[PDB]
Amino acid sequence: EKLEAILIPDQGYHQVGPADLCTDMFVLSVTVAFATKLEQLVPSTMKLSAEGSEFFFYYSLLGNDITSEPFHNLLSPDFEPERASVRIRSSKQILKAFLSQQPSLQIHLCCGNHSLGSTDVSLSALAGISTDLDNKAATVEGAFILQPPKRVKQTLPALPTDLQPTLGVAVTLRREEVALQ
Repeated sequence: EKLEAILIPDQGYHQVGPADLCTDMFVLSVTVAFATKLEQLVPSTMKLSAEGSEFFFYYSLLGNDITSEPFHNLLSPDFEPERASVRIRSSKQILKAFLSQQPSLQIHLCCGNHSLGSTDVSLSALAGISTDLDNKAATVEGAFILQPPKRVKQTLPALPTDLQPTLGVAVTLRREEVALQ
């Protein structure tokens, strides 16, 4: 059988592994912290000034559709750092194995029903460093590049440096009783 995160609807947590053996509570969280150079993902300066331009981040976390607080200033992002968390009932070994087997988290920058770009954040990398969950939280954090869904990326003017659209993301796994700190 495949390891699956099974929503327990009444209680508001996901069971991973057999419920009689995997009984500890964990929190898995995603924080979108800041962004820069997002204007490269919009082909026209004119769309930046339309007020229908309202942008947000989307991702699926263990099957949960998550959207962030909409913001308007793409050139100078104004959104607040925002965390989404899910509760998991599991065991340390089974949850670490489950996470090591998950595909990367794909975080999208959206406008309306359009994805302007996405970036991959490895949950398996987080599992790989989740080696002291009895005592410490484990966190992968960095500046992740947002890639447009186009075949060809055009850059005008072409410079020696290449500042790309970037999203600061932190993904954290911890025992529920272990403070993020």
